[PDB]
Amino acid sequence: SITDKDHQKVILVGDGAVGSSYAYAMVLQGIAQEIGIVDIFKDKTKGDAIDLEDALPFTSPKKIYSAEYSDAKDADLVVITAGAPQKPGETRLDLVNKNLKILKSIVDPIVDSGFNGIFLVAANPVDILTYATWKLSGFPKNRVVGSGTSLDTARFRQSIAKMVNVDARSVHAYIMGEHGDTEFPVWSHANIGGVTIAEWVKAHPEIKEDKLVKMFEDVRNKAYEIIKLKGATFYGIATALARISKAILNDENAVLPLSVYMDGQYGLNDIYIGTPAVINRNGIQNILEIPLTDHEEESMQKSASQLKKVLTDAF
Amino acid sequence: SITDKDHQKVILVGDGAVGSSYAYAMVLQGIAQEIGIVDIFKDKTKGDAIDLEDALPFTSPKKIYSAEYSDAKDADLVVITANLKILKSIVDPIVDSGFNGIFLVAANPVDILTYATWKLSGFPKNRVVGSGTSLDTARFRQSIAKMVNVDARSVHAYIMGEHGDTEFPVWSHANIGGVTIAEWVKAHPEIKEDKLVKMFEDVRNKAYEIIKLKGATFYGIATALARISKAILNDENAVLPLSVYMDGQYGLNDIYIGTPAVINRNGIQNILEIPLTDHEEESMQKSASQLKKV
Amino acid sequence: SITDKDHQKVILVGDGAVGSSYAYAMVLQGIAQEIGIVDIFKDKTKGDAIDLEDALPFTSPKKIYSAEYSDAKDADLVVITAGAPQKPGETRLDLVNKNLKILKSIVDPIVDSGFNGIFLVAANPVDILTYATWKLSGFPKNRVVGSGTSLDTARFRQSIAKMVNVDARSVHAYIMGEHGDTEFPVWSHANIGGVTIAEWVKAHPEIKEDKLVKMFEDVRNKAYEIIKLKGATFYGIATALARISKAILNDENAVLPLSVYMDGQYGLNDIYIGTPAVINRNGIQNILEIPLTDHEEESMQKSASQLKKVLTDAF
Amino acid sequence: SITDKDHQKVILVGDGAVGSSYAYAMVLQGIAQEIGIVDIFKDKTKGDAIDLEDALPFTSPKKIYSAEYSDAKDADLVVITANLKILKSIVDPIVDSGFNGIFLVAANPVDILTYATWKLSGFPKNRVVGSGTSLDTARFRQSIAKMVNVDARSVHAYIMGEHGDTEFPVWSHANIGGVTIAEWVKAHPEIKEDKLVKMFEDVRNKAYEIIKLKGATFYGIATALARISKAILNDENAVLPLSVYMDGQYGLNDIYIGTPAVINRNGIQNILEIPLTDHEEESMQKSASQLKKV
Repeated sequence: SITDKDHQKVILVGDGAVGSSYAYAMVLQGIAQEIGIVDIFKDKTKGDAIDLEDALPFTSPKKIYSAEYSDAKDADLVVITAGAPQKPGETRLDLVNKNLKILKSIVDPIVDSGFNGIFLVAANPVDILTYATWKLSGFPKNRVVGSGTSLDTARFRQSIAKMVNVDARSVHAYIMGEHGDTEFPVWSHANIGGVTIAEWVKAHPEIKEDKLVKMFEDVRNKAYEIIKLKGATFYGIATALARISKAILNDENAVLPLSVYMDGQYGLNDIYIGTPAVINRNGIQNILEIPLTDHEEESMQKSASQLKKVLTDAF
Repeated sequence: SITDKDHQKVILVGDGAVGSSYAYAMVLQGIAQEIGIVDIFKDKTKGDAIDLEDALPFTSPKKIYSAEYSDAKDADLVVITANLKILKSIVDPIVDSGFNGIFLVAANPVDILTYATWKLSGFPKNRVVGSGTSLDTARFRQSIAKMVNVDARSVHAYIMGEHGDTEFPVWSHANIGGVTIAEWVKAHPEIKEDKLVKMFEDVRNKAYEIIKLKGATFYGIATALARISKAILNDENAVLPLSVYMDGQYGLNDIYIGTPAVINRNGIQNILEIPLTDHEEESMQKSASQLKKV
Repeated sequence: SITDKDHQKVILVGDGAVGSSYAYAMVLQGIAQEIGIVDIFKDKTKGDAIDLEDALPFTSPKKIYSAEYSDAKDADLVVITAGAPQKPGETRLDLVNKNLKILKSIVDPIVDSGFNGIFLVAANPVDILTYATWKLSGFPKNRVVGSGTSLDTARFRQSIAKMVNVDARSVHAYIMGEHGDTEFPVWSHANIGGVTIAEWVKAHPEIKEDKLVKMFEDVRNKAYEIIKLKGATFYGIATALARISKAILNDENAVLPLSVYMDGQYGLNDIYIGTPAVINRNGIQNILEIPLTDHEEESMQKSASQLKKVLTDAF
Repeated sequence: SITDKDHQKVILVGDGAVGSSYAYAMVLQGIAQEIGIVDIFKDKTKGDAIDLEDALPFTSPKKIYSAEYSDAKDADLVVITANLKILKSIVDPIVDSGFNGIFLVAANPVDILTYATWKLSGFPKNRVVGSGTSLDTARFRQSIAKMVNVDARSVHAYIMGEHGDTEFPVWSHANIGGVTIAEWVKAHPEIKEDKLVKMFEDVRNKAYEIIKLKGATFYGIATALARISKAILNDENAVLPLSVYMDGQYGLNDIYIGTPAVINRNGIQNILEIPLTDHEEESMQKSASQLKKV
C-alpha cells in the first residue's frame, strides 16, 4: 500500500536541553510518529526516551528510542542541535573549525545510512553550520534548512505584542541577517494586524523611538539575559524547531524566517542567512526578498559580509 | 469555588445550515462546554442536538440540547444566525432572561442587524459584535494563497466596509509574509493587475457563486464564527475584521461597519484604524453612507 | 527527497450530507493535505469545495477540489459514502444489487487509476458494501475497511455517559454485529473507567435493568429517530469517519469497532462484520475477539447468518 | 459582563524540572491564559518565564511571569511541585491571599502532602487533589501498549494505592480495547505470566531507572499534571487515577490515596471504587495502613 509511507520519522542529534525540549514539544503536539534520539551520552538518551514515552498515553502514539546514525536511513527529518560551545578566549574561526569536525562525524554516517530527507540545523553558530551541513552532506540547497532568526523573530513579535496588548499571532515583524550580534529588525515592514509600526506610533505617540530601539536591543541580547538568569535557553528554540518541523511534515507552504541559501537576494551569494521563506514537505520553496530601506539593507550587507569572511576562512 | 465558573456556555439562535455547521465546528474544535440551540423548528433542533452529541465521544465533552431563550440567563455568548422584526422577537426575550454576555451577530444584513441588536439589547457597544467582513477577508486571503501557493495563514489582507456589494479590498496594506502585494507583483510580474481586480470581484460575488452551485453557503461563515467565538472564550486579544461601532474612525460615526479590531473575553478592545489611501477611504465613505442612510 | 511523500491525499466519493460533513471535519481537524470530492452532481461538488476552502485560513492548509476517479491514482485513502437508498417495498437483496452496480462503477475506475491505498466504506448497507468493495477491488482484506458499528458504539458510549455524568471518553462499551437492526450491545465487557456496567449497577441500584435495555433499543433506533426529526443523519458518521481516517493517516494502532473480515473469529467466516480491531497506516492489523457470553455470541451468530445469506444470494 | 471570568489563571509553586516542564506543557497545549511561577530562586523563575514567553507566538497567547504567593488571590488552580515544613510556608500565604480554587499537589510523597495540604488549607476534601498514581498508571498503560503494539489510549489499566513502593497493579480490571489482560493472554500465549510480573516491577521502579539514566524524571509527571489541569479547566468529568480522600471506599478512612475518580471544574465529583480481588484488596489495605501510620 502507498499508505505504508504514512509514518513520519525524525532523528534528533543532540540531547541537551534544546534537543530534549524539542522532543517533548513534538510529543505534546502530536508531530511525527517516531523519534530516535542520538547523542554521545547514551545513558541520557535512554533516560530521556523513557521519560518521554510516559507522556504518550495523554497524547498521540509514537515510537521513541535512543538511536544511532544508521537509524536515519528512512527518516524524513534529521534535526541537528548540539553545537560545541565557544570557550573563553577562543576565536570565532576556532569555534567554527571544532564544530566542523564534529559536524562531519554526524553528517557523513547519516548520509551513508541512505538518509534522503531534510536536514534541520539549530546548532550554533547556526547559519555557518547550515552552510557546513550543505557542503558536507552534498544535499540540494533547499533541503538543508537552519532555524536562523525564527526565534529572534518570535522574541521580537512577543515583545511588540506585550507593549500593545495584542496576541503575537497578530503581530508581524522580522529579525533578519545572521542569527547573533549582527542581526537587525525589519521595522519598515513590521506591523500589527496590517498597521505598520510607523503608522501605530503616529496613532499612539506615547510610544517613543527610544523604547523601540531598546526593544530591539533587548531582543538581540535576550539569550544572554536568559543564560544569566537560568543558565541556558531552550523553550524558545525547541518550539520554533517543532513549528518548522510541522511546516515540513504537514506540507504547509508556510512563511518562516529561516536560514536559506542566497542566490542574489539582498545582493548576497553563496551563504546561508536569515530571511523569510516558504517551506513545505520538499524544503525551501520561495525565498522572500523583503525590499529593505537603505539602513536595513546596509545592516544585511554588514551581517552577511562578516559571516562570509568567516566561511571563506573556514573552508 | 471560583472554578465553578470554568464552564463556558453558548446559546445559538437559528439552526439552519449556518447555525448547525457552527455548532459542529464548536464540537470538533472543543470550544465551550455547553451549546443550547434555539429555533422555531423544535423537532429539527432536537434532531441536530442528538446527531451532534454522537460526535462527542471523539472529541471533548459538552452539554448540547434544544434550548429556549430563557436558557440564555447564564450564557457567555449568544450567536444570532436566524430579518428585522424577527430580531426584536429574539433579543427581547434573551435580554429578559438575564443574559449578560456578548452578542455575536451573523444574520444578514449583518452590519445593520449588529447595530439593531445593539439598539434593541441596550448592551454596551463593545459587547455587540458582528461577523462583518471576517468571511470576505478569509475568502480574500485564500484566493491570494491559491494564486501564490502559500498557506493563507501567511497572507494578510482585508476586505472592509459593509459586508455586501459595497465592501472593498485594502490592497495598500495587503501582504504575503510582510511583502506587500505591490512589492510581490514587482518581483513576480506574471501576476497582472487585471487578475487582482478579478480576484476581488470574485471574492465579492463568492456567496452568489456558491449559492448557484450548491444552494447555500455555510462552511465559511460557520468557521469564522467559531474562530471569533474562540477569540472571546480564550481571551486572545486577536485582531479580526468585525462589525464594530464607529466613534470617529475613518471619519465615521454611529454605525457598525467592518474593520479590523482587537477582541477578547470582554468583547471589542481596540478598533484598528488602517490608514487608507484616498481611493480606499472613498470606498469606506461610500459603503458607510449608503449603510447609514438605510 | 523521501519527504515528497509527506502529503496525504483523500478522495471522497459521494458528496451528500455525510460526505460533505466528513470533508468539513477533516478541514477543521487539520487531517490530510488534499481532498478531492467526487460525485455525479458536479456543480454540488464545486460548490462544496469552494465553501470549504473559505474555512482554510482559520485552520491548516489543504488542496480541495471537485475531482474524478482518475485523481485517486496517488491517493492514500478512498472514502465511499453515498449508498442508493432503499425504496418503499424494495427487498434487501434488491437494495444490495442496485448498490453493487453503482459500486462497481466507482471501484473499477478507482482501481484502474492505479490507486493503491485503503478503501474506507461508509455507504449503506455498510458491511455488505465493504465486502463488495473487497470483491470488486481485488485488494487485500485488511485494506478494505467499513465504518461498521463505530457510530452505534459512539451513540452507546454517549448514552451511558449522559446517564452517569462522565466524559464518554471514559466510557468503554461496544455495539457489534452487522450495523443495522441485528446489532447488539456487549454489556459483558462494557465499563466506565474500568468498572463494568454490572458492577456499576450493583453500586447504584437506582439504575434499573429496564432502563439499560431501553438505552440499547434507543441506540439501535437512533438513526430512525434523527431522520424522523431532521430528515437525515450526518454529524455522527462524519465524525467517526474522520476519526478512522486519523487512525490510518497518523499510524495510530488504535482500537476501533470496524467492519472487518472474519477468518474464524466468533465462529464466523467470509463476511465483513463489526468488531473491535487495531488499525494503522496499513489498515487492519489485529481483529479483537471479545469473549462473548452465550446470549451475546448467539446475537453475533444471528446477525452474521442473515448477513451471510444476503451476500450469498447477491454474489 | 459575565465573560470577564473567561480567563483561567494558574499559579505554579516550584520551578524545578517538573514545574518548568509543566508550564511548557500548558503553553504548548494552550491550556489556561495566565501562569505565574513562584519559587525561592527568583532569577530562575524570571529566566523561565521569559524563555517560555518566546514560545507564545507559535501557540495561543498567555500572560506568564515570575510570581509571589499573593498572586494566587484570583487563581483557578495552585499547582504544588516544590518536604513538610516547606509546605506550610506555601499553603498559608496562598490561603491568606484569598485563593479560592483547587489545589493540585505533585510534590513527593504526594499522598501524604495532599492530605497535608488539605489539613493546612482548610479547603474542602474535593478541592485538594494529588497526582497520586496518574503517572504510574500512564507508565503501566504505555508498557502494555508497547508489549502489544496498540495505542496506549486504547489500553486501560490502573496502578493504585499510595504512589511509591506499596502501589499495586489492578490486573483484574486491566484491558486492551475491552479485552481483559487474562483474556488477551489466553488468545496470545507467547505473553508469559512472568513478563507481566516484570512489567509491573519495572513500572514501580521506573523513576529510579530514569534517575539513574539522566538524573531526574519530569516529562511524565508534567504531562499528567497538564492533563489533570485540562480536566478541571475544561470541566470534563474525566476519570483519572488521583489522590483522593477516603470516606469508606475500599474499607478505608481519613487518608488520601490513589484510585480512579471523576474530576471536573469543581474538583473531585465521584470516587470510583473498583471491586478488587482479595489479593488486590489486601494490597490496597497494606498500602493504606503503612501510609496511615506515617
